[PDB]
Amino acid sequence: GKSYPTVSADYQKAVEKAKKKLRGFIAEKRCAPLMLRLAAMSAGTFDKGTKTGGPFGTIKHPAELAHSANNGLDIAVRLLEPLKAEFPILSYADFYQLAGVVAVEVTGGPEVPFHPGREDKPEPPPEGRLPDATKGSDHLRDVFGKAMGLTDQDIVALSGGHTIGAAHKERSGFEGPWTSNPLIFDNSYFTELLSGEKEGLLQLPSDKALLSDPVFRPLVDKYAADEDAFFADYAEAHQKLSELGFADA
Amino acid sequence: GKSYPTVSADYQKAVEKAKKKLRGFIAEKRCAPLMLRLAAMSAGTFDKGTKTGGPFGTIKHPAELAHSANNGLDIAVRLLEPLKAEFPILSYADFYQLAGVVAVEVTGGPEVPFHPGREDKPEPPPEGRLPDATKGSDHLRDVFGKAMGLTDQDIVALSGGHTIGAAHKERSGFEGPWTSNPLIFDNSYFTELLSGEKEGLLQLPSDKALLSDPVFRPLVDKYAADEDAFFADYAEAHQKLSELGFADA
Ligand code: HEM
Ligand code: HEM
Ligand SMILES: [K+]
Ligand SMILES: [K+]
Repeated sequence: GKSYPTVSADYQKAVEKAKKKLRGFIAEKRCAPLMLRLAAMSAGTFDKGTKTGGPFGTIKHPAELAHSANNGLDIAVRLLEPLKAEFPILSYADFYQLAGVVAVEVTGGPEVPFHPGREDKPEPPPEGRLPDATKGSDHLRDVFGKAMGLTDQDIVALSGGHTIGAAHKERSGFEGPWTSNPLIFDNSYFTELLSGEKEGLLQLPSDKALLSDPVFRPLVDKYAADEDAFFADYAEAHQKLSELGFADA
Repeated sequence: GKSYPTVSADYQKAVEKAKKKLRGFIAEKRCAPLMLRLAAMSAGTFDKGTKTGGPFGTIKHPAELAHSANNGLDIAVRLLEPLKAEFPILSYADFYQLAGVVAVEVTGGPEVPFHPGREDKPEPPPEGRLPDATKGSDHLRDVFGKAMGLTDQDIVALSGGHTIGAAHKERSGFEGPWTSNPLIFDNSYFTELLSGEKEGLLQLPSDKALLSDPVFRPLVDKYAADEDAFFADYAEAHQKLSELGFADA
């Protein structure tokens, strides 16, 4: 149900050049997880009923923010600002979603389709829309399903975004990587989740909730057994997330 | 542009009986200003663009709240709770707006028309929608005009709600009554505003802003000279406020 806007050839050229620059920058700076989180969090403020929030450039340097546990988003936007300045024609909204797409790609993840044309709108979303790491399956459905409009499949696949990166005690309070290879986009998140707690590795209560739900659990099993299937569902879910409220939502 | 819902005869009977009970209670308890503020603040959270917030029972005992400077709303709902319990058929939304209407009437104000049928909806509005007493004319238009959808005339007339009551240093931080007769609904708010500061009396920066605006100021002058005209415009504005998002907004 999407109808993507037309952008100029010059806009399209800037998207391609920015995509390359983002690859090199993100790879060199080792900041893929931070960038994926920035993109996903920006997009995740969308509420379908009111059609407010979503990936529309509302988070930017200097952030903003406020918003806690969390923290780190401020660093991400500052890191990207010099690069963004090289592409004044691009909206911040597009730039940050493209960074998220690139973050998945340069860590070896699937190639998430990207369509340009998001407009930067004046007011940021209200707070309290982000998921709470201490809560469970009902809460996940409230946030990703009732508010964002994503499916149960999307919830499990997107949770696999935790396959890269780590929590920090000075940010959320949780601490450490979900995986033994936290710069490699793979299905290890699901394998580690299944095998229970392991020293050095993190599981949020929100991750564990996937294990006890009769719909989520079989997907966790599927993804743990089949990385190709995880990649396919992940790319579909990330694309939908990145396009919430855009070109029809 | 209103189409009021049908309510049962029993509902209508409860409205009439509650209205009488509210008169006696509010008069005896000397809480008209607190009740007017409760009604007006509840209604004032409405945002026309998203059709969220408004007078829909979202503030209630035990409050809730949070929301500061402010404070006092908690007292108001607790005060009304035993009376509300005598009218289980009425929505809290209707009950609180009726209390606001009665508050104006028992202090000698105009008779604001009341239509029943507001439904109590699950989620409270987001915060930050209430007006800031330290700000000026542009801010008032942002809040009452852009968000609520009220006119410049409505803004000045409704500001006259300050003709009853007082600020408290432990609540907002401001202190004292706007008028020498703070339980009498009259046009004294405008007279005191015009005459400048007087010992014992309060003026918020938001009140003073009415004086410097080329649209607001002539209305302040008009209301100060003609209480009948103030009453007419006030009743119109209070009715609109009390019905935001209801029966079409
Ligand atoms: C399902 C609900 C989710 C919850 C409760 C949640 C919560 C969290 C928390 C608490 C952190 C730690 C932040 C810190 O301390 O630095 C974090 C980090 C992260 N999140 Fe999630 N998140 C969720 C969904 C997602 C989604 C859908 C994605 C992307 C598809 C994502 C991507 C990431 C990444 C990559 C990190 C690592 C950040 C870094 O390494 O600095 N998360 N998340
Ligand atoms: C125009 C923007 C407005 C601002 C900035 C504002 C601000 C305030 C503040 C700071 C207080 C003092 C609270 C305390 O310390 O106890 C107050 C009280 C009050 N407000 Fe307003 N208000 C506004 C509009 C209105 C409207 C539209 C109404 C009703 C029609 C209203 C009715 C009242 C009443 C009756 C009180 C006295 C409360 C008491 O005596 O406890 N106000 N307001
Ligand atoms: K990994
Ligand atoms: K008065």
